[PDB]
Amino acid sequence: RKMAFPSGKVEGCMVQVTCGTTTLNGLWLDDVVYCPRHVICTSEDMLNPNYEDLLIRKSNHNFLVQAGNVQLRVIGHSMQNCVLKLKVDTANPKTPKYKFVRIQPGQTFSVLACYNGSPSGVYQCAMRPNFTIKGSFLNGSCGSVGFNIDYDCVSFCYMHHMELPTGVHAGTDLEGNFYGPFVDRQTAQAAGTDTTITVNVLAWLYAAVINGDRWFLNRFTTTLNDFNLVAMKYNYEPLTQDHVDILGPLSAQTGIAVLDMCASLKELLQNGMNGRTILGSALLEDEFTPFDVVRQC
Amino acid sequence: FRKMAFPSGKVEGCMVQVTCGTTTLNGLWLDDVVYCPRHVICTSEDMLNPNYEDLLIRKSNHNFLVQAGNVQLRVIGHSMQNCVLKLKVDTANPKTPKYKFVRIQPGQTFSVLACYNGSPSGVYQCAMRPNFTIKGSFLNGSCGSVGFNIDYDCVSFCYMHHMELPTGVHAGTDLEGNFYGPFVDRQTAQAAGTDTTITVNVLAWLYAAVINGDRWFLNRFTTTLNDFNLVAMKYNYEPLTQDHVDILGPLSAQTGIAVLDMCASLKELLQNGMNGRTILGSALLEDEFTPFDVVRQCS
Ligand SMILES: *[C@@H](O)[C@H](C[C@@H]1CCNC1=O)NC(=O)[C@H](CC(C)C)NC(=O)OCc1cccc(F)c1
Repeated sequence: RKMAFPSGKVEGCMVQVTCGTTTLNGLWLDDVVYCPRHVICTSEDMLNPNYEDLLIRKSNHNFLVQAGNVQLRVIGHSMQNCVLKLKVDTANPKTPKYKFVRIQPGQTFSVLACYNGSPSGVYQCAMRPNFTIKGSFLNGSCGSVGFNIDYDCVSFCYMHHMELPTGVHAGTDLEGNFYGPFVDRQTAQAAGTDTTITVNVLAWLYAAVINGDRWFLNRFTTTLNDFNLVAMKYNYEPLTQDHVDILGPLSAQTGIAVLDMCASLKELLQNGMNGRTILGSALLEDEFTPFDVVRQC
Repeated sequence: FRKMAFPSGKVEGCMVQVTCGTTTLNGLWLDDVVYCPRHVICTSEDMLNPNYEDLLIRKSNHNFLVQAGNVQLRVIGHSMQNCVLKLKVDTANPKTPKYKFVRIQPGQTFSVLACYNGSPSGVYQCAMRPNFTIKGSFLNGSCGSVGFNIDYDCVSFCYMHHMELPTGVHAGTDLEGNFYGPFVDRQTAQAAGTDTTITVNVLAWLYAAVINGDRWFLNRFTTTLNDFNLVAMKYNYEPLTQDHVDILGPLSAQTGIAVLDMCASLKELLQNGMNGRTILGSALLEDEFTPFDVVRQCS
């Protein structure tokens, strides 16, 4: 049921980028290759890298870019925040229509995990409210990107840079700005306390109804403020009226008003699932947006 | 751990649409052959119980509309192999990957590229249940979508989608047209046997927890494969095969925990329960990660 966008259009952009003894992935659009800047670091550098300093000392030819069997000639380089932009001589014919976007926490995106420029897997993630993502990224995955696809247009929203000690991951948009308070230095970093994406739990509960599962529903009802009071108590995000509007289609399709579902969710939070499960999970799932659930139903 | 699909681009480049009359479903275009479910040739008056051989004799090459996008692919031949249609076309797919057709076993996982009218919608990871059904996400027009695994540069095609059952699960064939399980391609009521838990995958998951340092559940004892299997069946778990034991090898080697020792640890979990304890942050035993999947995400 957890569904990623088809990754073919992105696969045709993935290349390998090497500098010294560091190898990671880059994204090749038109005649520019994007990758994490920490590729220019050495072991010593990575603790407190002075990137502008390290970069000026670098030559176009210190960057080996490989697209499969082929090598691409770097003819220029520049830095945009934490992303290194490498101009090359040849354009990627497989470049798709695209745009660069910075997603809000709570929004989901597909990740194409790559190693040495070769696609390995694809999966769905959500930008957590503390701006980490719960990914499956190992050594060599840096430069893997996250994206959405609308019609024929790929929106790139994420580029992977690091793993925190807790096992979650962090990265930047394609402008090179981190999501969250993180920095691209080799230090143990901790995120803010994470919260649960309420509107997504709600979309998912509706999804469970649509699929014939409704043991958690109740006749009770709640106000929006009183629901948010309980939500905040259990480290759930508050629900905005835009969030309620967005749940509309799902309300309609099932005949369960948003606040009815909020009431059901409130009982779940205060009681628990008591052995029962929902769509197979024993925990409330918060990485399905309303749009995700709709598109798949 | 999360459900992780193979990148779909190599399969995207093979998806086309096949139409008979107003009936449109998806096909798989490899070299100069298009593969699709034979029930594309059915009307509605015909789906209750079709006579496929008699429905086909009446068909000609020029009744088949195959399209890659809006571009027509002319059909120059047609045959029926079990429940799949093979349409020979006048153009060899330039995007044809290295590929093979494999028939998988219950328990094995694969990625599905859910397509509508030949356009990819989404990709996700499915497990073939022991009752030969998959817990998919398919709507109308999704038939002919395929399931695959990728090994090196080679796509192994293992599943083509044909139908949904009363209980909401899905059934289909291999790429040679042979159904998985007892089902037939007819618009009739069909129930799958009782589902059981995929033991080999539960074991892979325990290995996965040990690899990550979560090992409270290992005990000092072992068991025979037969004794484990007889106790497993009493808890609605699948018995283990010799192949299951063999595909657990690498994880056994990685951890130094013999397969039958891990079976004894599971046996004790089944008999005594968790006792309020969690494994990989969960009180449920997960059964949709194969030993190959555990490696993909750990190593
Ligand atoms: C890509 O280059 C790589 C992928 C990471 C590492 C393994 N899983 C992943 O997601 N990134 C890094 O290695 C990154 C480089 C720096 C210069 C940003 N550092 C990192 O992932 O480790 C962070 C860390 C954890 C604990 C303690 C510590 F000091 C640092």
